[PDB]
Formats: sequence, structure tokens, C-alpha cells
Amino acid sequence: MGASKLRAVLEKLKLSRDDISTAAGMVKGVVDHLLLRLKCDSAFRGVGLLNTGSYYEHVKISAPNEFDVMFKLEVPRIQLEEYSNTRAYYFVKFKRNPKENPLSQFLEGEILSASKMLSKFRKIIKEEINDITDVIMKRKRGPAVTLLISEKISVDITLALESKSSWPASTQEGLRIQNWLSAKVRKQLRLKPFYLVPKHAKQEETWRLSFSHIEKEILNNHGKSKTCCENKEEKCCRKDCLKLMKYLLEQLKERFKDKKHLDKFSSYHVKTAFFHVCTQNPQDSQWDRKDLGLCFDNCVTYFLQCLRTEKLENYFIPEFNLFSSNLIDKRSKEFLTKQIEYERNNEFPVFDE
Ligand SMILES: [Zn+2]
Repeated sequence: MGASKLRAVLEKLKLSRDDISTAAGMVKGVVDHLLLRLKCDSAFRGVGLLNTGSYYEHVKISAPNEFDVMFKLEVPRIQLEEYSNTRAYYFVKFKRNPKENPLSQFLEGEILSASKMLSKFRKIIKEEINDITDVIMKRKRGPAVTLLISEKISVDITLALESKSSWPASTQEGLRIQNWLSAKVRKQLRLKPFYLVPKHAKQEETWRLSFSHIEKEILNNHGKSKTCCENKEEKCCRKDCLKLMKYLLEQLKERFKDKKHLDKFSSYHVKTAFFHVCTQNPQDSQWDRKDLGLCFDNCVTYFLQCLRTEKLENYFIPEFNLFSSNLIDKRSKEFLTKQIEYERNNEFPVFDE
């Protein structure tokens, strides 16, 4: 219950709205030009922009000079094959689509090559950018490409495949929103497409499931009550809490920047944990504005338990553990645990620094 202070922090974050908005505009102008270029290419005919991520969830609170952008590509009749026993990684094949389809230039045997596709994606964007100081492309550190706009704004660009078929079985027990949002809503959401982003596992040519569009839909229609946050009597602190969790993690990564201890943690971990706290606390009355202090403390406490037990399930794919030993070592989780505990015990000093 340090609610008075948390409000002041939120109020401070609002002062960044204009810079972030101005920056978003420049990114948009550039990313629109790029989309027009991509659409001229045979391989990327059904390419489109996916308006997802923190900016579109109204939850981007820092870093006017950093954006993530996702392009989507409609890929009909996809066949998936699970990579090993990872529940989130897959190989991509096609259902009787061998020829007359421009995407087949990207095949290696029967599987679609992420590496070939990304290389052509990058090459197209580079060509376009080379045809036009105010926009450059950073060289490879491996998020397909990264741009620098006006020598100032860094934009990470991700290509995603869109599949309109039903979600893979590993999502069967995920998205536990039945008692928060409804069974009805869960049914409707699961009829929507899923996405696949290029992502190495273990190793190569695998793709990882992505649901950034569902995450956006939940965040922008987030109450048990259909009118949550539409009137003064129903202002909940759910987004405030998510904002504070993200800022906490950003501020900590900034503080221990010289250490490598915090490099593996990202806002996705915070966002994932936050959705789990929404599931555990399904009623809007558990997110009363006046209880901002208790609610933020639930979020922090939840996040600490994930660290201590080394378990943070992907919200969509329950068997995919974001905090497994294979992704993040015990020492890093133990370091973050200690810092969060210190921070909580001292009314969050990093919120002023
Ligand atoms: Zn609300």
C-alpha cells in the first residue's frame, strides 16, 4: 500500500506520451512505405501490418526511441510439425501446395525455410532503404531487421506467418480466461488466426507460436464487466499495474545495466505474469483504483514466486516454461528476486531514479 507514490509514478509516465506519439508517427510513415514495397514482391503478396504490441495496447510507457513492428503474411493450408517436445516451436509445411505458389521458392525439401524467407525480407527492405540518411538499416547481430529512423529511433521488425486454421493442440489448456472474460469470449478468440514468428530453438528453420493479437484484444477489453473503464464508477487499475510492472523491470535493467544478470528478462515476462494475475483475480472489484497498492503488490508477489520456483508458463501454451533452466539460469533469477525484494521493502527507490 504505497499507492500515493505509485500514482505519482504513473503521473510522471504520462509526460512521455507526446514524445512516444510523435515517434510512433515517424515509424508509421516509414513502415507504410516498406509495406507498399513488400507488396510489389511476388513472395510477399499477402503481407500486411499487424497493429499489436505495447503501443497499440496503450501500455507503452517509455523509450520513445525504441519500437517493435510486426508484419504478417497470410499462408494458407499450413501443416505443422512440433519440433521435439518444445510445445511452442514448429516446422512449417504445406497441405498439397507444392507449385504455382510464390512461397515455394523458400522451401528446403518439404519444409519452409525461415532463413531463406528472412534473407529475402531483409534484402527487399535493404534495397528499398538503399534507394532512399533519415532511414538506415543496422547490420546483422542475428526480430528480422532493425532500422534507425532519423538517426534516433530504433525499430525492430518481425515477420510473422498467419494461419487461419484452428490453434495447435499445445494451446488446448491455455488462455484460461473462462472465469474472467467468459467461456463465450474464449471460444470467439480461439476462432481467430494464430501467428508464427521465425525463432531458433534448442535448432534452425523452426517457428514459434505468437498471439500478440489476442493479447491486444484482451488488454483493450479487459474487464469482467463489459463497461470496465468506460465510466468513472468502473475505473480499474489493471493497466496501471501492468505499466508499473514494466517500468519496474525497465528501471532495474537500467540500474544493473553493466551486469549481465538482467539481460534475459523482458517485458514479455512481465506481461505474461500479469495475465496470470488477471486469471487469479477475475473480478473487477479485485482491481479497484483505490486498491492500486494492494493490486501492484499482488503482481510483484506473483512475479517473485515465478522467479523463486523457476516457473512462468506462457499464457497460451501452459507446458512452455519461460523461466526454464534452459532459457535463464538460477543465478539470474536469484539476482532479480533479491533486487525486487529490496525494492519492495523500501518503497521502490528505482521509481525515482
Ligand atoms: Zn478496466
